Amino acid sequence: MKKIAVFTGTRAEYGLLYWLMRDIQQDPELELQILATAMHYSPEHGETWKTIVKDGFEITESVEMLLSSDTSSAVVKSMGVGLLGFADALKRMQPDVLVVLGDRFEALAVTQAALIMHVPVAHLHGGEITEGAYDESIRHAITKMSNIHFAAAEEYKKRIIQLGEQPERVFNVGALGLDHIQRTTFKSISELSELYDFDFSKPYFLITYHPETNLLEENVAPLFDALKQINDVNFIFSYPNADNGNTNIVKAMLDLKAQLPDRVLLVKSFGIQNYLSVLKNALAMVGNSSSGLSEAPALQVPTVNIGDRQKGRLRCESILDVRLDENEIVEALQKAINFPPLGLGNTSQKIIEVIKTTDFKKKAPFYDLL
Amino acid sequence: MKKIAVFTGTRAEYGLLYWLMRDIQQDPELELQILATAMHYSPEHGETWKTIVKDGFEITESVEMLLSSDTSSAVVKSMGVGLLGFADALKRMQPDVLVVLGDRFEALAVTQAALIMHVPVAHLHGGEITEGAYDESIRHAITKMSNIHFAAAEEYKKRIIQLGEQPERVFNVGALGLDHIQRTTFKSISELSELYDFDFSKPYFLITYHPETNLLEENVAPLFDALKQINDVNFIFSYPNADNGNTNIVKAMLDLKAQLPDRVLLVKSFGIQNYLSVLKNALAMVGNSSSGLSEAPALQVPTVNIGDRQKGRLRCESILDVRLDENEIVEALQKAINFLGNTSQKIIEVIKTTDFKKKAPFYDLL
Amino acid sequence: MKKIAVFTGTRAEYGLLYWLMRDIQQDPELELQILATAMHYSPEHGETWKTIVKDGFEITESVEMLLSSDTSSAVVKSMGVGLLGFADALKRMQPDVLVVLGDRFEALAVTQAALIMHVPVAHLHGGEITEGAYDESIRHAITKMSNIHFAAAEEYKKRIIQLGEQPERVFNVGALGLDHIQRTTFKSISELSELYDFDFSKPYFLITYHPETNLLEENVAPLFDALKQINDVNFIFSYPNADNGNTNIVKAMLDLKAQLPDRVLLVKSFGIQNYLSVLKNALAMVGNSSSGLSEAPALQVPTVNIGDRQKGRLRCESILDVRLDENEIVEALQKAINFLGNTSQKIIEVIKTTDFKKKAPFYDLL
Amino acid sequence: MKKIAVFTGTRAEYGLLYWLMRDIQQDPELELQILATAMHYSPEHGETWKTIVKDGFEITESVEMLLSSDTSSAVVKSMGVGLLGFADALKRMQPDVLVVLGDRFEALAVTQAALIMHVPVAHLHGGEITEGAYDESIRHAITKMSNIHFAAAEEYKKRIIQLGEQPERVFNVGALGLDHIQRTTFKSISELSELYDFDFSKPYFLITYHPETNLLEENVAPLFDALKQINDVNFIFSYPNADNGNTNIVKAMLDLKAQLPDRVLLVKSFGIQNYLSVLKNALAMVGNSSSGLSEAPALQVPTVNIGDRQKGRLRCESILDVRLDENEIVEALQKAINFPPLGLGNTSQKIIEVIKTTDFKKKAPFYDLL
Ligand SMILES: O=c1ccn([C@@H]2O[C@H](COP(=O)(O)OP(=O)(O)O)[C@@H](O)[C@H]2O)c(=O)[nH]1
Repeated sequence: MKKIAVFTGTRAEYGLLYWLMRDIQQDPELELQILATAMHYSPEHGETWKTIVKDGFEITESVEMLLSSDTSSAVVKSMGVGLLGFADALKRMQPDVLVVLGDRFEALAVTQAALIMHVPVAHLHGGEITEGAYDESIRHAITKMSNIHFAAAEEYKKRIIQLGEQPERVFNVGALGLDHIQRTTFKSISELSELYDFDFSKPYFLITYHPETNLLEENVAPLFDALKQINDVNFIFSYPNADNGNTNIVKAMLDLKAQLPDRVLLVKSFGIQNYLSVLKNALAMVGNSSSGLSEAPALQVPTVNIGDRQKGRLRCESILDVRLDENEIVEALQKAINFPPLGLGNTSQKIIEVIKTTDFKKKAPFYDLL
Repeated sequence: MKKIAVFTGTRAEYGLLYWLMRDIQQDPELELQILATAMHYSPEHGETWKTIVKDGFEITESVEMLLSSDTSSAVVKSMGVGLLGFADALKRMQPDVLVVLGDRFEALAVTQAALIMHVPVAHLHGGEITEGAYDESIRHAITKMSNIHFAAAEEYKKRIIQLGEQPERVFNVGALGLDHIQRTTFKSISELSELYDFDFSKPYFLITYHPETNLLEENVAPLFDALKQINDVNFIFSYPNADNGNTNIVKAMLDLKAQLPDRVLLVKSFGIQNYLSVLKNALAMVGNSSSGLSEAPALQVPTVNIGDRQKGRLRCESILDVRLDENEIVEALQKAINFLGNTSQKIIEVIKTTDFKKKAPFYDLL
Repeated sequence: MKKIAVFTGTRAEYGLLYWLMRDIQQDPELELQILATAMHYSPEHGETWKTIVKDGFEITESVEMLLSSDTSSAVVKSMGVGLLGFADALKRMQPDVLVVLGDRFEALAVTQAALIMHVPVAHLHGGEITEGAYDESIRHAITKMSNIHFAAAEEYKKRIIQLGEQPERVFNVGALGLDHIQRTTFKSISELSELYDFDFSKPYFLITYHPETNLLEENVAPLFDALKQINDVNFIFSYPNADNGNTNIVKAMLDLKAQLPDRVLLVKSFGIQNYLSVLKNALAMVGNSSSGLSEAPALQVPTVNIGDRQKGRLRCESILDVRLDENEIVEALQKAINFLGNTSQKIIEVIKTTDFKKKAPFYDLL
Repeated sequence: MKKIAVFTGTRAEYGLLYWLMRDIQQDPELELQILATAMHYSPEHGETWKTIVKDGFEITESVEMLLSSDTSSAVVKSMGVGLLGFADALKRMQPDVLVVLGDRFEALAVTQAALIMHVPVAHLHGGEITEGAYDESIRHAITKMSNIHFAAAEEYKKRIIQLGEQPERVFNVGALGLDHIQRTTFKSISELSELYDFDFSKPYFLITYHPETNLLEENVAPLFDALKQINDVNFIFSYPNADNGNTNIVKAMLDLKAQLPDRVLLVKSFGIQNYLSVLKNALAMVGNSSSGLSEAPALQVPTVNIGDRQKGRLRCESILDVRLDENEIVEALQKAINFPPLGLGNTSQKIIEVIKTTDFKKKAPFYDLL
């Protein structure tokens, strides 16, 4: 009975890890532990740890750590509190394996805590290329302190190889989140249209434009005016998150809903099942969400990628890359109406297979390229 | 006038950094800051911040962080305390750059603290390999969180470039500590003998064994049982570092000193000037310290390197690699009985000539 | 020149401390230090350190400490972070005396920090009773860890003395905040309606309800239901403090605002110049704030005190004490609708003329 | 099934709490929890938590917290780490009652943490008066944040009452440690004499001189010189603690035994059973230990109390108080060869009875003496 502890710090990342947690919980050979921390205990986001409990899981250890502040100094302090909690948490849990996904600073903290305390780390989504002040550097740092690696694609795996990891410790298992695509029973057009009292049979664009944190120059107009110049198609939207530019986007939306209440639908939180059901019958996922570069291509729905929020990500034919001016965009919406590396969506079982069949208690020797 | 903050957590790496700090202090165009932490403030390690103060330096910020408990969890908690201190300390120094040397856990904490607070990192001694310690993965992680890199060898520069760093941000400047070999005055036999009240005239070994942190269970007895079998040779010890597993080594040391008080000298921290003076006159550098892979060959003194804490670093014919095994260690000890220096200015130059306030993009290999 | 560090964690007690801080700043024989922390650096409480800076004060040391999680365990952790910051902040200010006012948990953290580090403490507003909050036991613990005490009334001085404090170390100097009533210029209703874009020309309750921390389960619905039942009256709010249980109050405030948007004004932080101006022209001070037991009766403004958070403090004639009950809050609201300045000088004189570096022995009642 | 969590931070304090811990563990109505922290995880003192486990107890929660430093700043930091660990520790234990003894700063930290988290505190040894930089202030602060109080004597109980505690929340139950006296089966002189290869039939003084911390470096001769002046009498010693100035004492001892290799006995650690067995047949407990003001009087063995280390405690007929003057000492030893408030030693059972029969979930209203 191997103890596999899954680390989770945010609602979205937990949504990525959901099916792996479910599979471990279902498997009688593997005991699932959970270490929930960071934004799961922020009132800002509604204490999303309760969601973990409502989906049927038991939080083994909880570490509140986030300071109530927007300074970087307070992020360092939050990381210190995180380390102090993770010391006793891992001390009590004694996991056989710790699962860490992504590149957030709390994941770096728990990764180094596991390194010092000899808890082998399985890192998910290593070797990728993103944007930000430091998210990528942190991602590679987490890679170097992890014992086994589950990359979402072959080039990510090979960049992990270049990072010094031995090839027998890196596995291309696809993107874990896409398991939802494989395991969702989708809602029909009828069901979506009666649950939201809005007709989905008429063609619709689905959009999630999240605030570009560094792009302070967030003129919101260049796209939605471009949605007024394209007719015949409805606009269904869900709401952005909590960054710097949240309101200036949200009202850009709501006035293009006040202007045409008979072409626009506003959904606060979709839920992964209804979200994928809405995206499934779309002519385009447009915006800068990561769903545009994974879930939309896996559903054979084209995506028109606006801005550089998703720069560095694997591109595919369904991706149509554009900026935030009006011209170049509409050719891309039409270019959606006129017509994969990340895998199919069985990532959880591949990960479990590797964990059951591979010894990785020790960090393998550094791998030098000839 | 740019603010060059230098991080130091042990007497060791402080001695490695001495000439960079002194040359930055000397340069009127650069303002030296100092962030001293960790072993510099533990009395079980000598309270070596006093040495920093005695050498004319001003400690800008001090951060006490080491928990006394000798466990890995207490190391992690020590790192958390460190982070909590570095948040304010860095918040206040507002350095133009942070210089970090090495691969220890406090260096990891301060490096991620600087990265999150957008303070560029100049990392020294990256691209090296020490498989037996978790300092290995820590070292590569610090490399990935650093903006500019100063390697001590071409092999290490190559490994740093392989880690995805842009080659225009990696420089081969040699070992900063070896500058001492040219710039620091050494002490004679009688000076050491008088200030340490120990007869350095009789042949001795210089011994420094730190816990090999990737060892599941670490029984250091084969080393000490080894040294007893050598006759007519004295034993001079430096204390192990603050990594978890060091109190066992300390106990074995006080045991050996308790048995042979006329032949064993226990020094918590030497002086690095005094340490290089003692090392030069030693029959051998014995243990698993990095000084056996750099300072000892540069002073033409053999190395009895024990275990895997140094596995991966460059070798030379004066390096006797043995396992923590009594027979191998004694054989290597008897075998040990019977048989261009401008790094600081290169680094300072590169720091004044190069813009590295942003992490360059990941460098894929063609 | 003697160093007087003043501790401040909320905009409230900063306002109460203003004239002491300013008069220390004006005395050339006293150097003013400031240790600001807690709610001053949380965006959910207005980031009220900017008010400290705008009033011409220099923040000698800032320590962010508040965790965003709204639990009692997160409050404990916040006290831990506070301690870890106060260690270095006090290590560096090296103050001759630390002035702490009140009974909040951050005041407990800093008071024990100064006690351990041998910084004598001048405690303000000890000897008072607020049974409904854990600030009660906190306050008396701060009293027993303080070297000199400045009470607000004779009964409070008496209770401080019963706590074992030497009578020669306890002074009834009055309430420092009430110095504002004598020394601060108030704002007119025209200006108050200008800067907040809200017509103060119309009758309004000023409401401030903090979490009663000794309540097992706290539902603030009766207060808001009672406020809804009042017609032709506006509702102006300040936000609850950082004590655990405040985000439910915030939720109820945003709910009442989304229900009655034209009659509800939500202000995270006023200016205390602005807050005393708003309280002066308010119909009633509604809630459980301590201003209802001091500033509001001083300004001849009736107060509807709810619950036991203020239970024990001296009661004026204009004090309507109701339970967290819809009926009595309605009754007190309608009934409300239907009808000196030298403390800073005294405290400064005592601090300048009295030795209190060492805690006097326990005073047994003879 | 009440959950009673006993807090412990030092080996000696655990030795005081031992019999209450034993009684709670044996009592089927009460679940015993243990929160071990502070000096139990200091290598300086040998990791005394192992002692707790070896005596048969289970450590429910452990919090490493002590910084490796002699500064007061590092004590404040250690207190912060303590708070951060106690938050999650109490979060997990959810004790019905937390028992806190003494006046150490870690006990103040856990007491205020319990206060914030609504864990009722039973405080032991409140209302006493000692000499220290701040230990008494901390003791009274712990009293003010505790819900029920178990004083060692009537005057302590009454000072707790003066501190504002309601009389129905303060109970004089005697000194907990003296329960050892009631429950020890003593070693005979024979057994002691072969166990230590030293003859106990010859009259012997028992001495524990601890370095008076405020008496930074002590002139120890005024005492030892007074012990060479007494002949026909042996001198048995145990070793002092680990403070600032002990070593010149340990060599003052080792040198007044190296002079008389056949009249002095030096024991590093006695153990409570052998210690009380030695003290029972002693001529006097002389020195400045706390055993001189509790265990020695309870065994009807006179005490020669030197210095001000025990200033403030209850004195009794058995106590003969003496400065560190050599003459003034010698008359006191003679008068020791010439010829209680803290109770008999059933404190644990009285405490347990009170806990079983009293509700103290809430802090009682402040008690004003009219
Ligand atoms: O008690 C000591 C122990 C070591 N060092 C220094 O440590 C350096 C290298 O040895 P160390 O083992 O500390 O470094 P590491 O092996 O961890 O890299 C040398 O320059 C010494 O000057 C010292 O000065 N005093």
